[PDB]
Amino acid sequence: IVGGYTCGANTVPYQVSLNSGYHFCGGSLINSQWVVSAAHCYKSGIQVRLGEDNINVVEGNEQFISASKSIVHPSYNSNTLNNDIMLIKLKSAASLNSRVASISLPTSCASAGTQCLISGWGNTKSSGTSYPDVLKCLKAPILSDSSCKSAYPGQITSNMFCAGYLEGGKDSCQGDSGGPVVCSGKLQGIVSWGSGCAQKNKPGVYTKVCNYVSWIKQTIASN
Ligand SMILES: C[C@H](NCc1cc(C(=N)N)ccc1O)C(=O)O
Ligand SMILES: [Ca+2]
Ligand SMILES: [Cu+2]
Repeated sequence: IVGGYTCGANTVPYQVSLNSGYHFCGGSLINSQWVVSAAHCYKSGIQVRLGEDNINVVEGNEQFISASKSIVHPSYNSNTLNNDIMLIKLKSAASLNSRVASISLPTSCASAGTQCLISGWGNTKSSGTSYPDVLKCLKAPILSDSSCKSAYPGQITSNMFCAGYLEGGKDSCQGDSGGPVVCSGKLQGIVSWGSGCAQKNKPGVYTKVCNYVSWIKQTIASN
């Protein structure tokens, strides 16, 4: 997260860190046994870490659970990043409490102008590399479809939406990938891609979760 603020320990209870000997992606807990992340975060040997704040120090409240299976959307395209969504089933159910809780899936899509909360342990610098120890937060609005497409001509599909600031200085970044974009208590997006980080006229692009609610429910029900 570039230009954000320190969230505060466990203030984003549904935020998870995907770990393989180091933090490489974010994710969102949607129920005691399932996590939603981005398809480009796929890889073997994933350990899901819940209840985290400082990812380099065991402070308490953390729960480390191995992923039993990762399900990348069958139509995910690694070139266009269309359908950039993946479901992760936990080996064992997480213990839900005030520090570890699930986030609700949307019933309807969000409209432009809606204010959302984006969070993660990704890079905090637009020009350079600087990973934080604690969780960072950023409040950003969903942009209009016309502004999104004018910013990324011919690269925005119906399964994506832009959120952020056209002036630059505030945006999600590498490492935040797969993380949550929550608006009015609902998971509306997944950190997917963008051109650089926090560059002017280049807002972040996110997977539009409301288009996948039925797929998520049907997939979870059969696994
Ligand atoms: C570095 C590049 N990822 C870039 C990237 C950019 C943004 C953004 N600017 N909002 C968000 C998530 C990302 O994963 C990559 O995966 O190669
Ligand atoms: Ca920790
Ligand atoms: Cu990326």
